[PDB]
Amino acid sequence: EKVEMYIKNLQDDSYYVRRAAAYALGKIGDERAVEPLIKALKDEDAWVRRAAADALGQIGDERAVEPLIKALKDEDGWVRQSAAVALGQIGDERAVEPLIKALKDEDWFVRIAAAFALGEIGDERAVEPLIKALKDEDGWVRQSAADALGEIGGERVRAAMEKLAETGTGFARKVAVNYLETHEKVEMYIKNLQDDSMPVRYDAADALGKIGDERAVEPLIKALKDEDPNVRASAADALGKIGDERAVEPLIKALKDEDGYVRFSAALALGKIGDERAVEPLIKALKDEDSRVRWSAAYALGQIGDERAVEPLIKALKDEDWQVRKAAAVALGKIGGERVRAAMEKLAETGTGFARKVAVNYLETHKS
Ligand code: NA
Repeated sequence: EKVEMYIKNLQDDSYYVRRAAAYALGKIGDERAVEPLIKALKDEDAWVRRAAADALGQIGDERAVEPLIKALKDEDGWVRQSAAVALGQIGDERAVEPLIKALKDEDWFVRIAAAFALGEIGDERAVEPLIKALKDEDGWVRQSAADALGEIGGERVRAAMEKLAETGTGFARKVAVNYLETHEKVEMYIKNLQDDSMPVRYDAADALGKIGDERAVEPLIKALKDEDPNVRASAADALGKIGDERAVEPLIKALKDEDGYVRFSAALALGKIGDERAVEPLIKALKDEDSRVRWSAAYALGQIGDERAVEPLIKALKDEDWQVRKAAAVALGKIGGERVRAAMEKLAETGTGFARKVAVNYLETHKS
């Protein structure tokens, strides 16, 4: 109930209250706030745009990727660096080519952020752009590319490190020679899913979801019954990114978890997969104790687009939580069947307040 005022305050006229909202959503915000924070990326105030990219990477939702890639072309350097780090935290391979361009940004601190991000994504296409970045005019940028090639650490880098230590000059030689003096991936994290340490398990589910290989589906389904609820919800989000329809039934069981964030993550993942078998469980999830879970129920029903949720969403237009109603109005707009039209004209004349307000709105938009 702290989140929603920050979400409303993101569109406030004053630039200072926008900053305080984006600032606090970077600390508190969850998946409910990326659609408003994606709009905040278009702000007038560079401080707002910066803190927004800061928050979208901290939330780690894959829908911020195409926005943050255009934020890489922002006029403020400190905004481009916040989008670089944010895309590094999301780990989406679509940022690799534009981050390779940011590896040659006019500002030194953006090149550092671009090198870091490509290191955290671990895509091998950055290996030679990072190798040539070892000759950058700025030593701190050279140092960041050395660390970025270390995080990737394929044999493509051992190849380039050997060629560099045999042939290179200056810092690039110092890096490669030390590389030799001190020294596939999806299979390591699957085994890490069964680790005794909780952060290792969590990191494993975080990693397998960004990688997106469907071999990690069955192991992540088993992680849905993990002892810790952070691993449970992480494997749920990972299964949603993977999109494999094998996790549909075990995710529906996750809709009945003790932890509300696990149910919240299970609902969003079932909307990503889009299987209609989620419609019935998600509909009864609109009546959940947790206002977040009620929100993820409506949003997922909007992603699926099944007309069986029309009237449950009309019901949801009178939720106590503000953005649960906001999500329900969005969901009826996505579905938009002939049933939705008939339901909202009844609501236009018989409704009250917010439900009436959005019923009139829907009829206004869908006219031509
Ligand atoms: Na900031």
